[PDB]
Amino acid sequence: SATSFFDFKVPDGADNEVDLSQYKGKVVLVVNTASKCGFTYQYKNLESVYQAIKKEYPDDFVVLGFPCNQFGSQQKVTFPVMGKINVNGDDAHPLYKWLKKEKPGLLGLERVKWNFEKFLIGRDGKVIGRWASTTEPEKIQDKIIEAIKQPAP
Amino acid sequence: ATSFFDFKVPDGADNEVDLSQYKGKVVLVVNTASKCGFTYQYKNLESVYQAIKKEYPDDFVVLGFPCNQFGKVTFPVMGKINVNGDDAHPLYKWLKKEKPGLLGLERVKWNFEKFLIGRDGKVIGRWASTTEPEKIQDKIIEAIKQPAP
Repeated sequence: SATSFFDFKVPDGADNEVDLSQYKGKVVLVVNTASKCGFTYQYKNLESVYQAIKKEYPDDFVVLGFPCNQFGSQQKVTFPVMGKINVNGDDAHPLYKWLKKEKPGLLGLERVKWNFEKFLIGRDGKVIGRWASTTEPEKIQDKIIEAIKQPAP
Repeated sequence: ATSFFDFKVPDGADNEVDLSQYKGKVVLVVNTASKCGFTYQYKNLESVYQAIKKEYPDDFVVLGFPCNQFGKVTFPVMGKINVNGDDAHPLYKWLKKEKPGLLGLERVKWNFEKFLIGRDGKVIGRWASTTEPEKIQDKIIEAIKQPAP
């Protein structure tokens, strides 16, 4: 809908508002992280893909983690981790309402199923990829690097 | 003791399958849809299977049992069986009374109810069709770190 990812604003951890246009023209991987601890091997893998591509392409690529408490039933990272948000429901942060419409999940299902679904933002700000929690960040790596070799508009 | 691993079941070609061939492994049992057009649940399950499969290759088996009583993956799919009634396969008669449903109700209510078997062959968990496979990974990986009897 002619909107671009870099049109959005989000809260960082300190509940201060971050403007996503500060990342304009970069490749962004958006991931909803667990509010609760105990997912060390997925933080490790996302920290690992982020160190890798940081070496090859410094400043080309940012990972934004967004904590989410919505996936629980009744591990150090260096990429920016943001304020806590809802990814689902009518209360979902406007950013995630856009991400979900722009790139529906499997069979068109728009809801995020679990923690650690990933969206890939190209330099132009369109969603170029969505991967389930079961996909390993290392399989996005070649899609990231293709987004990086692409010029911004 | 009667263990999950004592049972035989029919495979797709209705050959005898002995569950003993999986003895000492962690097994998730899911009654699958008969008719076509339930693709969300198959791909979702396969997706959790390929995951655990890469973390712990060979520890974890998903077993799908088609069932017509209600209304492409890599894990084994078995012969068609009845899950409820007097006509239920012995394995589901067993699984049901071992791990009853929400308020003691033992029948399977819809497609894709999931039973988790520990390395000791006893049922450690039961989830209905409303629960996502991604929510089960915790209890599967916990059972995999557990040693067999």
